[PDB]
Amino acid sequence: MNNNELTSLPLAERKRLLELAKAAKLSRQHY
Repeated sequence: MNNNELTSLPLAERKRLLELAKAAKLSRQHY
């Protein structure tokens, strides 16, 4: 049996980049 195949992919991070953008109320390109 296999598991968390989606975590082995980069799409999970592409999703998070947007998530962090909504969270980051200042959306400053800089950190």
